[PDB]
Amino acid sequence: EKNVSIVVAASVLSSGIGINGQLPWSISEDLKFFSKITNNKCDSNKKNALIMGRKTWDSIGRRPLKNRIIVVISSSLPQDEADPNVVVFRNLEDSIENLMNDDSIENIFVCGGESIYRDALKDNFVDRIYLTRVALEDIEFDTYFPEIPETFLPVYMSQTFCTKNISYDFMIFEKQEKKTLQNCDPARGQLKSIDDTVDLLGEIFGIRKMGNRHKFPKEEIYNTPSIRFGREHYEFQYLDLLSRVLENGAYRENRTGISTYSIFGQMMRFDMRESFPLLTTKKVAIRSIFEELIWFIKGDTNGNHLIEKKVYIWSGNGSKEYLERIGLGHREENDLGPIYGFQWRHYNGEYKTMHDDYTGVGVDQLAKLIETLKNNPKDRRHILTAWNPSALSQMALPPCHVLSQYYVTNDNCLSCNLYQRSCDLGLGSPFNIASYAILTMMLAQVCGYEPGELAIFIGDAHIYENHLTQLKEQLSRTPRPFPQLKFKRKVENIEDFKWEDIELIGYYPYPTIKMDMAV
Amino acid sequence: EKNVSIVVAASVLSSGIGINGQLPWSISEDLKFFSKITNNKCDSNKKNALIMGRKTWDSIGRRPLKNRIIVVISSSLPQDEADPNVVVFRNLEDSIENLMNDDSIENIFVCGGESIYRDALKDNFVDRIYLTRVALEDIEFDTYFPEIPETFLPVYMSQTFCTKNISYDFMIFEKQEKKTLQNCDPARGQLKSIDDTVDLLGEIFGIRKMGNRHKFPKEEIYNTPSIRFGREHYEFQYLDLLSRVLENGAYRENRTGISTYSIFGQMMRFDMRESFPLLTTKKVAIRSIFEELIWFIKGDTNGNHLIEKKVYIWSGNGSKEYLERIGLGHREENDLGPIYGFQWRHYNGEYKTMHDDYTGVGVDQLAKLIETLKNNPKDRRHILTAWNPSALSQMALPPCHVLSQYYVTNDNCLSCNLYQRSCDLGLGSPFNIASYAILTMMLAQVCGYEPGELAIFIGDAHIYENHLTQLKEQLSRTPRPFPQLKFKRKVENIEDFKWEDIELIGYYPYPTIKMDMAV
Ligand SMILES: NC(=O)C1=CN([C@@H]2O[C@H](COP(=O)(O)OP(=O)(O)OC[C@H]3O[C@@H](n4cnc5c(N)ncnc54)[C@H](OP(=O)(O)O)[C@@H]3O)[C@@H](O)[C@H]2O)C=CC1
Ligand SMILES: NC(=O)C1=CN([C@@H]2O[C@H](COP(=O)(O)OP(=O)(O)OC[C@H]3O[C@@H](n4cnc5c(N)ncnc54)[C@H](OP(=O)(O)O)[C@@H]3O)[C@@H](O)[C@H]2O)C=CC1
Ligand SMILES: C#CCN(Cc1ccc2[nH]c(N)nc(=O)c2c1)c1ccc(C(=O)N[C@H](CCC(=O)O)C(=O)O)cc1
Ligand SMILES: C#CCN(Cc1ccc2[nH]c(N)nc(=O)c2c1)c1ccc(C(=O)N[C@H](CCC(=O)O)C(=O)O)cc1
Ligand SMILES: Nc1nc(=O)c2nc(CNc3ccc(C(=O)N[C@@H](CCC(=O)O)C(=O)O)cc3)cnc2[nH]1
Ligand SMILES: Nc1nc(=O)c2nc(CNc3ccc(C(=O)N[C@@H](CCC(=O)O)C(=O)O)cc3)cnc2[nH]1
Ligand SMILES: O=c1ccn([C@H]2C[C@H](O)[C@@H](COP(=O)(O)O)O2)c(=O)[nH]1
Ligand SMILES: O=c1ccn([C@H]2C[C@H](O)[C@@H](COP(=O)(O)O)O2)c(=O)[nH]1
Repeated sequence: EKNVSIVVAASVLSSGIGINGQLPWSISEDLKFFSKITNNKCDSNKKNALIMGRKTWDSIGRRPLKNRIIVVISSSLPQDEADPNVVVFRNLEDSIENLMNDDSIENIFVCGGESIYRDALKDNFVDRIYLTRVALEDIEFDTYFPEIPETFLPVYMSQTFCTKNISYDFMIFEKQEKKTLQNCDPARGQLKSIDDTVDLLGEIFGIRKMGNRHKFPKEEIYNTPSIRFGREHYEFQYLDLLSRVLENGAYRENRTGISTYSIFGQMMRFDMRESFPLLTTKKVAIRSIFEELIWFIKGDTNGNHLIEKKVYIWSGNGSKEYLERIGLGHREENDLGPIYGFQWRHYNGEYKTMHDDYTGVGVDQLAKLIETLKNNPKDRRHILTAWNPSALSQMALPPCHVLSQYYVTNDNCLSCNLYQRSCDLGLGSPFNIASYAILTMMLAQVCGYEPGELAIFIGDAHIYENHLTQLKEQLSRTPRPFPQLKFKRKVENIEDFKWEDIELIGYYPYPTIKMDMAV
Repeated sequence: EKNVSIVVAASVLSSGIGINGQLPWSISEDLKFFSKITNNKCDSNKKNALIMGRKTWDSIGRRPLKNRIIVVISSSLPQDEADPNVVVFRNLEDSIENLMNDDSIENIFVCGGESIYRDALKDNFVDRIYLTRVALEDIEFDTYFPEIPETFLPVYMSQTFCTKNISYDFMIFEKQEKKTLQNCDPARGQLKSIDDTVDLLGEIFGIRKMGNRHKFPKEEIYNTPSIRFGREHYEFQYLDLLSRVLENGAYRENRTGISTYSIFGQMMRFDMRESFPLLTTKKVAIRSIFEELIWFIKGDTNGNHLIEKKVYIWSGNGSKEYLERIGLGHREENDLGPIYGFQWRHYNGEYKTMHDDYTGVGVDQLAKLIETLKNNPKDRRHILTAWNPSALSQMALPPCHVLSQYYVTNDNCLSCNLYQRSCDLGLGSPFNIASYAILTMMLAQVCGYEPGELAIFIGDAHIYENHLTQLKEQLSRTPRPFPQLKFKRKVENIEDFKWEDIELIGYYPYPTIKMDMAV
């Protein structure tokens, strides 16, 4: 045999790869990738062959690629016996015989030309596809990468990387077809002895064997199942937690009338250095998120201000009937109480109403946090809490994102840890992830650092039963690279941030998915 | 070919397997295991053969095992043509030819007899060893399982299970010898395309690719490296976190004079249904742990009481010079301040000295916790906190185990979640794990539930540089099954627990490892 892989970089939405004989963007890392991958070979005494259309050959500047051999497909171009590292062929099929000999040629790469790509696929000449997904879709394109035939399936999807604020992925598709079902769990299949034993041990003991209490998700509820050992994109941190409760979540009632399926004690990780964790498998209402955040930062608890800026997430838990219902009927229409923010800027403060001027009262954690963060970074007490046993009863809703800790890496990056007691994976989480990601970025700009990593530890991770068809729909969408989020100016004080100060570069999510909140 | 596996159950320390022709214990699950494993076959038309010494044959009661074929090795016993499911052989070697034919015989199992075991190993007839480790070592034994030859290596170690309070494991050794180094990471080796790509991608980007910031532990610092895909025992949750910081921990200074190597945002899981998470790779001072816990429960803050019961963990952070040093020189010799416990039983209480009678002051979280736990189990607010922004300055030490949440499973089990801001993996963690495990058990007995699961989320997980050789020593020890911890009586009130009320059944740890605390 002999392998044939495609290497291409196309826009995330329309698979745009070229414009007037040029790449529609310039990302050196991707060129470096192309170089690394197409040079990568086992036999020092062999070379790899890169097949390309004549037009691409013109794009390269008709000059050979080091250590490799360029194979140009063209009807006109002369079979120049001159350069040995370059050879011409009249049709794609003929060139492919690199297999049929030139044992000097270890591997084959179809390097480009919408035409050459399309033909390679049509004649089923390719085994693999190395696809760099570039996140910029509103620019001119005149060349495209054909749709990947169904005989191909994704086996790996890298995390998102940034270059000049352009987001991008790296994922490889393999043309697998053989073999039946297969187990989605990547731990199995390593050696039958283990698999068999654990299975047997699982029959003897039942729910007694903890493993049986944490069953790996079934294919039908596992996002992009084919990527079994390469679920690198951090959106799988969420998608999997989703299918993980969908698999083990215990059906249970709660204070609202809508029951949920839940599991206890979970975690998700998110990089923030190369991208912003704004879920792509569903359009997320980032503005509302933001406006809720500064609201907290300000120490505001007047739910009208959010409504005024057309942000209604706190309407439900803020209505007259809800307050009445929870023994706060004395409270004004939207005075949510000593909730987040009040506890952030006025911890332990004696709350009256959302109208009083609490300036000076309580403990300003946010202030101290920022101060400690920049004056004693290696400090191990960079903590922010909203769980006040004394204030709970006055809150419209007990703090869900209970406590967060901050860490300053040796290389001056700011990471964040958040412990959430209760998490609505359907509505909450998406917001929650973005929110604390932003807060970290703000804290970072203000303290002179850059975003590091975001880790969230969940207590009661649940899915409201009325979100089942919706989240199933969402789990059917393959993740796209995360976008980038940047501040347009350096604020002096953390509370000066405004919506206009934010830039969401390259966000191309799937259509929004409607889901109803449980009051 | 044809496989030959040993199936045996021996005591954890001396490999005791028999006493006066009887098993020195009775665990039905293990017999059920033996049955499952020795019956487990691919070809419906074949049977498995179980080889055993005559004495064991007498132990079985000289009656065949269903669906299988018993092969008795004996010099005297008649070659009875009678029972077809039982056949006799004069020597071990001869019997092994089950391979050499009887294609009706799919697999071979060496089922016992210290003598038969010893010979099977000595003549290198066995491929695998299924070893059930039983945790009871102070009983008479007259038969033993020989030491496993070095050609054998452990590839799997189950979680710990209980039966009549006896703890036990299930681990399988495979006689692997071939192949060089091999990567410890179980994610690699699944398919070169992925591995290669990630490696290359890792060269292009550096610390930029998050993965490179979370490098998998190197073999030399990985506990029992051979178990690559079977690290089921939950003590690996700790051992690995250990080697994980040892691999990526950033060297950094802190308030004490001893620097540490740390990583941010980690987690560990522990089952509590079938065993008690008391590390075995090092003898752990469980009594001190306990005495510190009720101390907290009581709401006590007088560090003398611990010293009085010969518990000195809080001496350091309690001395006159330490208090002076942290601006609490006005405080009495061991009045630690509104620390854990005071915040547990008197949250937000106005602290004076360890002598005042705080009865009635503050918020009794522990009390409410217990009440909420039993009156509204599915409740999602079962929280306990020690992080009081207002009290911090009066504490000898800021709360390390910051906040914990509790969950009551549908099957009435009580699980626990703990967020720890700072964790000394060398000294703290071991204590920390046991401590919160016990607290959960107590809360459970008192609320009418049984222990579920314990999950710990770490913020600054670090290793003090002066614990390096010690933890290296510890990482060289292969885990033994966790013990069992039971209460000898049902207390009426949670604070009535006494050391005498506890039973640590089957704890056989490795020798204690001395490590010094950083003040
Ligand atoms: N984003 C990415 O990863 C990549 C992007 N690109 C972009 O794509 C564009 C170039 O591709 P595209 O316009 O399709 O041109 P291609 O590079 O495929 O080249 C087309 C030429 O190849 C020869 N050819 C193609 N098919 C045949 C055939 N069946 N028989 C004989 N000769 C054949 C012809 O040359 P002749 O006329 O001389 O006979 C044809 O004009 C550029 O904009 C380039 O930047 C290119 C590679 C990768
Ligand atoms: N914990 C566990 O997993 C297990 C525990 N056990 C325990 O071990 C004890 C039994 O084992 P142990 O005392 O060694 O006895 P074994 O079961 O090995 O049986 C010994 C007998 O096997 C025959 N035999 C052994 N070697 C040879 C040989 N080289 N050539 C010919 N015949 C041979 C002899 O019988 P003959 O005299 O008739 O010639 C010998 O007396 C019991 O207490 C039993 O409960 C047993 C299996 C498993
Ligand atoms: C987390 C958090 C903060 N919060 C506050 C908040 C208050 C009470 C709660 N109650 C329950 N049961 N679950 C929650 O997630 C929840 C969240 C949120 C509340 C609603 C939505 C929501 O419906 N979001 C959009 C719809 C509105 C929009 O488009 O802006 C969505 O459907 O995704 C998001 C966040
Ligand atoms: C966690 C926690 C509570 N604590 C309180 C406490 C207070 C200050 C701290 N300071 C630092 N830097 N690290 C700590 O782990 C730490 C822990 C502990 C303190 C010491 C030991 C300790 O030395 N344990 C034994 C020795 C004593 C014994 O045998 O009883 C050991 O060496 O394992 C354990 C727990
Ligand atoms: N993922 C991907 N990215 C690409 O840029 C790419 N480019 C083409 C075609 N042509 C281009 C043109 C020039 C170079 C080039 O100069 N490559 C050199 C230098 C790379 C570097 O180190 O920057 C090489 O060594 O391959 C690469 C691709 C086809 N498939 C691709 N596929
Ligand atoms: N791990 C292990 N446990 C054992 O008990 C064991 N026992 C022997 C030898 N003999 C004994 C004697 C009787 C039975 C027995 O009756 N087995 C039946 C019933 C098992 C059940 O369902 O309880 C079988 O089906 O194998 C098992 C082992 C050898 N290796 C072992 N190895
Ligand atoms: O940042 C947030 C704000 C609150 N909620 C949701 C989680 C729960 O669905 C609900 C609180 O439920 P109870 O704890 O009151 O039962 O609020 C979130 O998920 N994240
Ligand atoms: O239950 C406990 C008691 C405290 N410590 C340790 C962790 C840190 O090593 C030290 C506090 O360090 P700083 O946060 O003060 O830097 O106390 C624990 O690990 N666990």
